Amino acid sequence: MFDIGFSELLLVFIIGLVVLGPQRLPVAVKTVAGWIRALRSLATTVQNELTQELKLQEFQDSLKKVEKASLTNLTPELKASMDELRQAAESMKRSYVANDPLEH
Repeated sequence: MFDIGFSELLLVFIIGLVVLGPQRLPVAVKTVAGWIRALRSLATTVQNELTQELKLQEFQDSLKKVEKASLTNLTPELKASMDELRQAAESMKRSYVANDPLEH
């Protein structure tokens, strides 16, 4: 937090080889970038493609299903929406299913 400029980079970049041994130095970047790029590419490939051409619904249902099962009681917003939908649906159903088809 003073300046550094690169000192830190060098040191660390050095201690990493002197500690982790140069025997398997590229093994770290290789492994990480291995599953990192594979997954990243796979996600974007299945999220920036059919996810908009055909798979534009599945993802929506998945995120919605989890959001509901995760917000069912983990947020005031939902409670408000459900409360309004319940009272509105119930009230209307009471004045409709019990105040319409019964008269005339």
